Amino acid sequence: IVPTRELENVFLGRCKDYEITRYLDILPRVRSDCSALWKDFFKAFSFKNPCDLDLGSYKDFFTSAQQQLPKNKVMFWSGVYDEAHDYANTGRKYITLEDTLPGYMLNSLVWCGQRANPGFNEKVCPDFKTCPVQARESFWGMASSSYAHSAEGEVTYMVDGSNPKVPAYRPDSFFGKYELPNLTNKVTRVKVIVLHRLGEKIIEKCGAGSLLDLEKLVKAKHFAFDCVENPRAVLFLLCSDNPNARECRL
Amino acid sequence: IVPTRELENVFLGRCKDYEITRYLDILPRVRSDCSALWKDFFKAFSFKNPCDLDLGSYKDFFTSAQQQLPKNKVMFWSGVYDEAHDYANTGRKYITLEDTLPGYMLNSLVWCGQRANPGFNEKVCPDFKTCPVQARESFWGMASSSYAHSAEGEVTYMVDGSNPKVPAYRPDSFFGKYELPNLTNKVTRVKVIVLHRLGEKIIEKCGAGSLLDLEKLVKAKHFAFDCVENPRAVLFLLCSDNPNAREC
Repeated sequence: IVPTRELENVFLGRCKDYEITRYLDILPRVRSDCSALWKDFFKAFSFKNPCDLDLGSYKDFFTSAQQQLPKNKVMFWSGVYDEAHDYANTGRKYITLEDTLPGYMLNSLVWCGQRANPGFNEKVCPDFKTCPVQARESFWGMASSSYAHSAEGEVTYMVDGSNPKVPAYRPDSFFGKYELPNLTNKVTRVKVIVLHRLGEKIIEKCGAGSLLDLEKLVKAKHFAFDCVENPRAVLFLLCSDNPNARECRL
Repeated sequence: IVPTRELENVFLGRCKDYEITRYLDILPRVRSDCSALWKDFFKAFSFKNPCDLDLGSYKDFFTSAQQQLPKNKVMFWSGVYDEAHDYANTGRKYITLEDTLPGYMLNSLVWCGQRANPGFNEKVCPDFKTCPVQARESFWGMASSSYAHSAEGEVTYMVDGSNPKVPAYRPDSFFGKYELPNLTNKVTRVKVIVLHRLGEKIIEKCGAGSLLDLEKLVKAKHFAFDCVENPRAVLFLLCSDNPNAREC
């Protein structure tokens, strides 16, 4: 995979832009300056092998880049990137990880280290599977954990429930591994929104399959649990894209 | 106004991230370097009094910032910012000016030149102390015209039609003064979408008033014309934020 060109710059520019202009109302600014944020990020993967990472490689970056999150606005999504980010609305309805400083700066970027100077590879990064999961999940799983760990109030998990190959709730999913295990008792309630993609076949129901295994685990973890499938606001959102869908007549 | 802090870095940074990571499948990359774009931009205003600008001050910047726009996707809006952009969907359904290189970069940024070094004022800019309107409209007036001018195929103009105090179509606005006028012969149909806010009064309507003048005007221009009020899709996007609504 050819990595992001001018990572230093893209990173520093997404950081300045965010700093001076992004979720001014919504999120808090971080206290570290962009360059400090760069040393910590860079010191995490540089001069090592590309697959030479584990969950704790970016600890220092996340400690520096972590913002206190707005009460009851936190949202986790799974299998519904657009629907979930379209619904959260830029921090308006909710905040997703990609609205937080770290999610914003590194979202979609490809980077990897190497031992030789410059300290990182700007020509080629190894593919997926090549690396072990924790080297593969070193950055984003750590971002979720840090993010899940900062949630307070009701927490929302929007999920795909019209997929016959991937159940709404899975243990070995970022949610089952990084986000739910990291929810602190500042968290009061896990609200799940099941997404039934218009047109298609309904696979997951609340109070039924893995949404039932999740229901019990959540309460076992002492949080309250609410589940809804295609609530109206998400349905209209979904209809906007497919007006002429039967679910959308009126 | 208090002007943007660290303009050069916000500009250069919004530029680099756009060039390298934004709209990769929606809009082409401009050939000019971001340092060249800054030079052309800075040149337009630095070391002049903030009111010393006219619609040709940024010619160069816009000439360099200009992207070929996808056919039939160009949308112009008025009074319905959030709705139009939500509707457009960051360039997927329609592309707005805020999605192009120049609107993406200077969007929401405030800045002003001054004669004294270093040429621009980071401490304060005029608001109530108003300059002629062409100074006042130097950047965005030119951004709107260069953009209207690169449009091809269908062009959509989303307007608000539930505001007594201000009408849908007025030649006194950007679409009248900058947009519609520069629409080229590559354009073909001007599709109007009137946005009647949920739970408010239909002030404006298609076929009547402003919408009707604007109609003759397009027809004069020799463009096909079209007008819709709260199309389904728009109405659903409205409902999303007001599921509970007579209309929903």
